[PDB]
Amino acid sequence: MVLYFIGLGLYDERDITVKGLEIAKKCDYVFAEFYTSLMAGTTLGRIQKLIGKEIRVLSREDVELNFENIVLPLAKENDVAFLTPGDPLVATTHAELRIRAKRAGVESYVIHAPSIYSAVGITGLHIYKFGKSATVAYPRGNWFPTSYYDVIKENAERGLHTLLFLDIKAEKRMYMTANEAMELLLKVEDMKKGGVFTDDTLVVVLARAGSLNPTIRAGYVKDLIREDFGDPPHILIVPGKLHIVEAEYLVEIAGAPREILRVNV
Amino acid sequence: MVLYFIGLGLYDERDITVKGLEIAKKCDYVFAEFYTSLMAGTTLGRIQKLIGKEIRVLSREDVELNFENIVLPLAKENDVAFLTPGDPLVATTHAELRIRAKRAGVESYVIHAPSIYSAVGITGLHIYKFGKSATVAYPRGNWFPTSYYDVIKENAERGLHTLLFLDIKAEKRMYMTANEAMELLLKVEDMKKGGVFTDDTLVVVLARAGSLNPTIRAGYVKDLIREDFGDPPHILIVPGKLHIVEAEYLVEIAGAPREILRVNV
Ligand SMILES: Nc1ncnc2c1ncn2[C@@H]1O[C@H](CSCC[C@H](N)C(=O)O)[C@@H](O)[C@H]1O
Repeated sequence: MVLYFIGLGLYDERDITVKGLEIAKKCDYVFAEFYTSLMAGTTLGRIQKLIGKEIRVLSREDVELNFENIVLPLAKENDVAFLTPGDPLVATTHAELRIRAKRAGVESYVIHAPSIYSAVGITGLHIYKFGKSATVAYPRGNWFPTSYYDVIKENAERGLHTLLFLDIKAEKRMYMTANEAMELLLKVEDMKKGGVFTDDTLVVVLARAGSLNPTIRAGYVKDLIREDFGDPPHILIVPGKLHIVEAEYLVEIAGAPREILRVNV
Repeated sequence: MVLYFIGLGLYDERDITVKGLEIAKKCDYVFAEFYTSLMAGTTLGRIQKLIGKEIRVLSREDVELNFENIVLPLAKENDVAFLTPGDPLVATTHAELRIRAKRAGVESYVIHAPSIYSAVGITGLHIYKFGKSATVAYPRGNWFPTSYYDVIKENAERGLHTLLFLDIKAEKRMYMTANEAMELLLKVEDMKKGGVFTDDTLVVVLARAGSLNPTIRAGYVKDLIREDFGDPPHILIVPGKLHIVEAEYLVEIAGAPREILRVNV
């Protein structure tokens, strides 16, 4: 009669909360999805061993098209858990799944976990200054999406930071790197000439948030474009004008050049 | 010899991540602050019991003025943890504490935890659509804060949602309710008359996120301003233009007026 949406957190199997773990262990059935995002610091095997339950992985179609006949039926007469990377309901499509549960007469509860949305606080950038978020998508064939560029423009002109999720081919487990994202943005800039993203733009790269050893780097595109930030996942941020406290953190903790203290504040 | 900033999460002691718990259990000294937010589902005793360590609680003055005199000295020869509600670096000024650690020759690590900043996904509003955030502060003396009103205006004009953290006076055990936040906003509206926040404005209230049964309500100010949303903490959200699926969730899960389903594209 109960369905639990449980977040797995940022990077590895220990990023789930104690609450989520204890509840998952008590569930008769445990499902999971790894298409909205991946848990790069662990494996399905390690997650299963921690929970002590067999985990049935669901594809995007299994969920978007058949959630009500795969998961809900069991949730009707058993306690069922649905695991997702990060924080449940951050992925735009998950919220609606609670409506499906209601429609099927199944109770649902949400057990939160750390999300990259809040984890960016580790970059020293004030969370309240983050504006609208966007995803940098690989251009395919004759399709060259560029809306994320406009998101940066609108945020930055209002002095706000822009969190940029990078493209990922879930099932294929291949991530877009911050370097590729910077290359694409420079391409988009050369096409729109909005003076939004250039070699002189200050950016921040956050890699493997959740890990004890994440890579946090800040600097100008011209210097970071070919830098090695380590293994995925990568997150790219284009900050707006900086409060001196943010700039000093980027310098002391993210190795940013002293130049940002006079150019970006 | 290390300093760990470890988040405890949204509501109770089990909102800590497994990673955070396992690390905290092995620290030599554990400090904490409980003035940045309210964890309404636990007690210091219960947290101490879970971690198996004695927790020294610090006040805002202890941290802001003497972090380097109370915590850092021990971190030089021992494994020390500093615990905070929610995520340690979200809507706090704790990030700067890492600079103090650096200058004192102490390496620091951050362990994230569920944050209200991302937990708002449970309202059904798309997280990427949230713009700049703000805090509704209690007026004091002849000083009556109003910036949060301009934030709402700016975000709304772009069709973005606005997350409003509500004030807290931990030492006086005063926690601003969504009702009090709405009353203050109506006063600012009369003062500025920008048509930003009125009785017909749609708002969303989220109380005690993290608990298994948080209060999630959506409706017009005129109808919710006197509604009892239960015990604190409370967060107030002023949505921008809604997507049809956001409206559906607000109606189905947050009991919003069925008339909002009819969006004005
Ligand atoms: N569980 C919860 N439910 C509702 N609001 C919450 C909340 N936890 C925090 N808040 C809101 O945020 C304010 C604290 S701001 C500090 C937030 C914290 N670092 C975090 O990551 O959540 C509170 O005054 C309240 O308005």
